[PDB]
Amino acid sequence: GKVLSKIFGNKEMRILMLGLDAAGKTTILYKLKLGQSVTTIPTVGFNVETVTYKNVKFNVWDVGGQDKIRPLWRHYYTGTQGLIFVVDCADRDRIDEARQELHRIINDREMRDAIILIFANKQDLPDAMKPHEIQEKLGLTRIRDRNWYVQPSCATSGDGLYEGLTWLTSNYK
Ligand SMILES: Nc1nc2c(ncn2[C@@H]2O[C@H](COP(=O)(O)OP(=O)(O)O)[C@@H](O)[C@H]2O)c(=O)[nH]1
Ligand SMILES: [N+]
Repeated sequence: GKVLSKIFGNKEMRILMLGLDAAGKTTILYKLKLGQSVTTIPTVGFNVETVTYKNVKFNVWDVGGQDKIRPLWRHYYTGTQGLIFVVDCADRDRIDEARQELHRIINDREMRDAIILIFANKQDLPDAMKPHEIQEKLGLTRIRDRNWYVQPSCATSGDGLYEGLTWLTSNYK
């Protein structure tokens, strides 16, 4: 509200918020009070949520699906200026799949200039990977071509969310 109003203002931005299922995307939106959305289903089993806030638009969907739906993802790339990629830091077994999904998205032709915010989510859970190991595990340390940042978060209690969004808004072009 007053916080979102100060961070976003009347700024115009097109943002994707992606991550594997269970990473914490729905919780992040509920915590920011972005309770309403519009669902589109471009093919059975592929659900997209779109949230508008003033001159901001988010598109949100789970990655990690069937390979055959990957062509449909690029319908959402044109004009996208910010990618928010949400990672469950307690799920050590799927970090390599999250790495491969991320690099698949940012290597698309139409995604060459989006900056990358990582939410390193679920920092409160037993033996969650820390921001600095997430940097290495997601292969970010080797990305020299663009600006990126890893924000530790606990989406259930709201920690790190406003800090992450302040990075994104201050760095987007
Ligand atoms: N402990 C903990 N659980 C979280 C956190 N964020 C999300 N969750 C839980 O993880 C599950 C998946 O979250 P959800 O928002 O549905 O993920 P989505 O599938 O990406 O939308 C739910 O049970 C959330 O409450 C967090 O930071 N800490
Ligand atoms: N979700």
